[PDB]
Amino acid sequence: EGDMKIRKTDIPERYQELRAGITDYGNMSSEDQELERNWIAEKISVDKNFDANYDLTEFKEAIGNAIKFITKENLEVPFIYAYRRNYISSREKDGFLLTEDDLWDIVSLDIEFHSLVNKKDYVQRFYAELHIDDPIVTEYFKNQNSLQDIYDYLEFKYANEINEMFINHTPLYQAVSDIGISAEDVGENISSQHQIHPPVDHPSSKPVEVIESITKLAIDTVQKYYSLELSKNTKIREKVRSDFSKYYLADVVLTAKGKKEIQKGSLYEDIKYAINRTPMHFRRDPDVFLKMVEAESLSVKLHMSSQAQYIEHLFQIALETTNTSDIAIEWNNFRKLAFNQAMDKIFQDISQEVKDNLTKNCQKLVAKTVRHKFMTKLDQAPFIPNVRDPKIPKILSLTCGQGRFGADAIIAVYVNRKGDFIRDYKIVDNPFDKTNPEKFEDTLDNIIQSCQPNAIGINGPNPKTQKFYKRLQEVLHKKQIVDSRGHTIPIIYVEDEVAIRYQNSERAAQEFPNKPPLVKYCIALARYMHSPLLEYANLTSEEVRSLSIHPHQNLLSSEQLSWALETAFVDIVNLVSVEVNKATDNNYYASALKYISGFGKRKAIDFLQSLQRLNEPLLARQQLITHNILHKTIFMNSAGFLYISWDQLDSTRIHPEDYHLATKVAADALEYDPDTIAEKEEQGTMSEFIELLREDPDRRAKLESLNLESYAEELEKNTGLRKLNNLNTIVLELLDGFEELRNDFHPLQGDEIFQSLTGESEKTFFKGSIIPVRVERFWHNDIICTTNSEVECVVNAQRHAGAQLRRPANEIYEIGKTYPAKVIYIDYANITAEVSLLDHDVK
Repeated sequence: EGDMKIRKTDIPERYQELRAGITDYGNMSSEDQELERNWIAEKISVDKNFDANYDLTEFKEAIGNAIKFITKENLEVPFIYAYRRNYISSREKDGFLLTEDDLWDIVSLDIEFHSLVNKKDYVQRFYAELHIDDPIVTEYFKNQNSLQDIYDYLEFKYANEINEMFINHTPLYQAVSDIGISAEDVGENISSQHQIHPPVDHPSSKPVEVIESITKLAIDTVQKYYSLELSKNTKIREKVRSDFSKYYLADVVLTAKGKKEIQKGSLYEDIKYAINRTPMHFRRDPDVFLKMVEAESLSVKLHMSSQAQYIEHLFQIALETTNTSDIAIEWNNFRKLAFNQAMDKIFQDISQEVKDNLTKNCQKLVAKTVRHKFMTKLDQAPFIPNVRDPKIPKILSLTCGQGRFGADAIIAVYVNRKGDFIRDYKIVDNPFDKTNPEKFEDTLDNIIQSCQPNAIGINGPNPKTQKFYKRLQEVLHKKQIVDSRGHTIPIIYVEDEVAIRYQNSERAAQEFPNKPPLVKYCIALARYMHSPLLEYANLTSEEVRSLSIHPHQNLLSSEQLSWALETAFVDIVNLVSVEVNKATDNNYYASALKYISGFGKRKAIDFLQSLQRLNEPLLARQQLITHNILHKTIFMNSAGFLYISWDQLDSTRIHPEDYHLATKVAADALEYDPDTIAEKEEQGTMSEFIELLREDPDRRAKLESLNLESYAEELEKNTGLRKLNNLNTIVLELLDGFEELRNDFHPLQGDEIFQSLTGESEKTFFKGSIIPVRVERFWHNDIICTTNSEVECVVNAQRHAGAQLRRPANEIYEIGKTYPAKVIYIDYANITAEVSLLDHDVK
């Protein structure tokens, strides 16, 4: 029972899921909070690339503002970006703005900072429990990844003392002493680089002798445990750390099978022997590193700029017998060996640390690009035909299946404006039937007259789908089926990456128990044209993670991928909004609910359930509180993303807290006297101004004439609020509540069509590539052939070395043989390319 705690708690669901591993989230010290504002500010300034002169004060203040909004006020990114833009951007035009990417970044870093503080507090509380006064560690929590090292140090040095802390809650060493310098002192030596503790040599006895006072099975052990003790010193490890994380390089080493895979043909023809690099190179191309990691499942070695020399150099700074006696020499050899063993070990650890941390760093860049690639998918407004009369289209979606025009039949589905499946069709007439061709025409026609669709969508497995498409246009023209404008109804290819997932899905078997796969496939296509957002939003987790979004996406950890996707969803889902009433009555449509700011997978259910008990439709937004449905904050996060189609302002992107402001702009737009306005205002009848502005036939001209720059200034000058952006989106909404703000729908065009039906990667069949082509039909002089991927390629009558030796081209080449040739024009739209077979273009 953790779900009741989430359903009840008045906090955004996503925040509860993030802070789940964080003890005492609220109570944080002052200092820690102070450091966090500055630390996050750093993590962002980077990508902003500011001038060395640039004064960061206003920028860091904006970061502070963002952190207040997230961590104390529990507002989510969408709310901050929609209704608080002026508190996270620079006052002066074009200074800085925290983009939405940035705000999600800030969320992540905050959680991360709290975790760190938890670990720090945990260790420091752990140390107080050892009632031991260790000078190293006490200095540590005064003066200042490193946490793990001190902790490891306590578990080593005070082992017994801790072994006893737990029970409570639930002579060889002389030789070490004879070395003339303690492990701790070496640490303190390095922080000064001068060597304030010179080692003292043994007074008389040699190394070997102090041993005899009790063979090689006893000299090894001492050296091993002294090596061990030396490698745990925090000061030393600290030194090596960081000097390594900046002055390191990358060495890639091939393996047994790693030398066969390459062959200069794979995409590693430029990292197969990469040696000696820098953090910059991977700053520039962070994918490069991940590639390596895929290839390895070669390997990846991180070396230092000069390791052999650095270690050698360490002796010049510390452990250095200036004395010329034999004894010092002997003692010194022991020390050098012990030291090298220890230092190798340290390097083996820090290499691994810096590698781990570089890996995570590249993963971070890739999560980002993945989120945008996916976001551009989500950010497609419903396809609208002609554009001159925005109207949601009735859809007829067709598929040519495997494309056997005399065996697979043509499948058609009809979907209406509301998105409803009305019926399906099985056209059995062969479109390219010799006698008669018209049979397949009148039936396609009948179906179009019975349905009157406004758009046609198609797609299929192979290039036969093309032939189908050409045909459909010829039928649309021969039969003269136009719109309102008189233009032939548009046919568009429709991204089908989701339809593929729906036809073989449980969600499909339940929705349509007795329709066949290809029908489920076309119903999808239609549904995609109506709302690409909702298609993605209706896949299962498995299904959403299985889309091919970015080639390097499989390089992310599940957590990172889950994150990239979810934030993209929240962004577009709140941009478009949700009709309460429409979600509470349509489960497909209520699928977008779980991503609205404040809500999650669990809150969405509970919310819909509250609405169903009401047994009547929701009227004003305000009723969300009166009826005891949402609490203060969850109501604040979600108020302006939940609308009621049509208190008239509940159908705009204007947030409730700004209503009283909205009515104030209307009164001034119309130029009402201040006496009249104040009068209505005392009464509490300001809303009336909205009606008066709605009636006025000149309404647009009066809004557009308000100077928002002048206006926001006066507002702030009187109330201490920054609402410029707010007023701006208000006026836009008063002109027209909830306009479509997604980018246009993007129908597959040329290269994408090609890439769809052919399945040929753009990096696999490109302009100027050599592709083996199998002659097929000849021509007076042109040679028609095909490739191995079902693409019809025409070799020009003048590109096959026919007119170079005169005489027909038939006699030269063999029907069906294969010949290497270089492609030269590709007609992506018509799945064909003109290719040249000349020796000069094959060499």
